[PDB]
Amino acid sequence: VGACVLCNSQTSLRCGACIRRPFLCCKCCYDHVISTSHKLVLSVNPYVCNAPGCDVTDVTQLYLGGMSYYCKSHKPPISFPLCANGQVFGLYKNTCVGSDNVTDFNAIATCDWTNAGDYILANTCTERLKLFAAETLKATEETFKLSYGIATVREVLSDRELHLSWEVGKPRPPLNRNYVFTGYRVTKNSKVQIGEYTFEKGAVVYRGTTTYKLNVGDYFVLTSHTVMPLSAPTLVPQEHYVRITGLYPTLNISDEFSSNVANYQKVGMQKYSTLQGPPGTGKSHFAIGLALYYPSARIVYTACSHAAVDALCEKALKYLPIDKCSRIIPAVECFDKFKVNSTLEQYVFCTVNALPETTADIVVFDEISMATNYDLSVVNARLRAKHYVYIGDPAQLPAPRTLLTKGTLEPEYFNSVCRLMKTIGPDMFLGTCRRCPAEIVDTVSALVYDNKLKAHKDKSAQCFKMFYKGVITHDVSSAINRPQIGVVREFLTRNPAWRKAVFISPYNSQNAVASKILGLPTQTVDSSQGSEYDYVIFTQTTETAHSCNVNRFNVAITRAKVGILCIMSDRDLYDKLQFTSLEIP
Ligand SMILES: [Zn+2]
Ligand SMILES: [Zn+2]
Ligand SMILES: [Zn+2]
Repeated sequence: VGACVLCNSQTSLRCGACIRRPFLCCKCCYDHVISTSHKLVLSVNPYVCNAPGCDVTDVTQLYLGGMSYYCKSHKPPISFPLCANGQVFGLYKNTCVGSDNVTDFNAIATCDWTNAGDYILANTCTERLKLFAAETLKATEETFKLSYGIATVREVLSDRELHLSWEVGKPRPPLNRNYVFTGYRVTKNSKVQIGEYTFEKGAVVYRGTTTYKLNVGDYFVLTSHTVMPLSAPTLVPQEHYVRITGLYPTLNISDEFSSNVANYQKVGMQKYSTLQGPPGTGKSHFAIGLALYYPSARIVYTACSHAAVDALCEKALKYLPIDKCSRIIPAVECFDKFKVNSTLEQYVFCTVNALPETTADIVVFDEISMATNYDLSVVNARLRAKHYVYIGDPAQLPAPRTLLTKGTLEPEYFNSVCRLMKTIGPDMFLGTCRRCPAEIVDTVSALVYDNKLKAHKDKSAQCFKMFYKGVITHDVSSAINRPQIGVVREFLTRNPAWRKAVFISPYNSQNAVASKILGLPTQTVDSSQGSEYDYVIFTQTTETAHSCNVNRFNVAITRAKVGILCIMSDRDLYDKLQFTSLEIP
């Protein structure tokens, strides 16, 4: 028994075929079953033929006879079919409304999540259907990680490097840091965890959580976690106020935060507010400062990643009483300078999925482009606040959608919050970049921020761009462009100063070749989001939808404090770089 995800109508019927078993009222259960392949129907029992060794599970071919379900064949003299009168049989038959359309629910219940148009629906549908989609997608995502075969240690060539043997008759996952494994050791009658790991082509390169002397027989699987059903919406209902509510502003603020005094007051005058922070516009400065502006205010700082939550803690550690902070951790090595798991503490820094049920004066959700609607509904479920602030930049990278292959995902579709910022604008905007030379700012200002991003720094005169297609080899699930790494080898010799630079590319295999040949440190664009370096050497590697995505391109070039070389495959972005052009040697 539960609530029809379409009507809210009370009902005893869940679709069995749906991987998430939504409650469907007699009306909506029927409209669903007769318009799709989904025909299994669960109640206080499962609508299946109780007859001995009959296989009938379709509800359009079944009948209640006595108190037991039968198909045409086995039914007793006296029965009625489970499925007629535009309705499927179960409790609460007289309270049951229906819906004009069920089209969106069928699409969501049935889509394989490989087309972008799927995720577009999950983010424009009714809010109840945004929750059902969020679950159905996340459960599809965790199911797909099972389709992958087991990796097993066949030899230990060295430390940091291994020989893996793979389970037969199953696909092998990509070996980049978007695929985190879990290890296992072969015990008398079962198996025990031995840390989380990632792998990269060599033999394979493994970067484990802990260290060990892991030996042959030890194996690896992408550990999947049960997706709990969702209840809270992705956003609370918005309220706009005429005075600051529930918060007491400080009378003396420092000049370090004086620029955010207006925006912090806005936060006090609406239920939730959205802050776009472009690269190095000072989001965490904003987040921590809000505390000092509302000194008595209880604030729970959250993001999806440990990394994100830890950076909030690192800034907190500068400005806020340590004795007033606490980091929440469930039973990976994060920040460890705050008393651990003290929920009643004034400032609580915690990932989404480890949040405790609790209230708070303000909730700050950071790095909001990386959040799914699923995370969005967890935060609303776990934290009842007077005020919610969503901080991020819908021009930076979303969560990877492992299943997605047909179409690109536009920022207005990353989650409900980024939909808002792209369709009615963001409530607040950090509009001065402190990090990058002006050439890089001028470029992303135009590219993705409507000429509203302003450069604190001057031109560096150290931002260069080369058009060089080079040669694109492909391996198992990445790209390589050695001639582009070639160009950069040649550049470093004439420009030795740039031997301090980080190497950034949209591919881990490009990154691996580049480390061997240049011995620069490497980040993929995805792994660089959040970090800053003085000098950056970016090889686009390909002209793919991946390598040309304007959000990835935006994060790639905004890592530089001083100077950047961009070796470019794409004429389009090449032509949009406000950088000094260089000929090819
Ligand atoms: Zn219904
Ligand atoms: Zn279904
Ligand atoms: Zn039967």
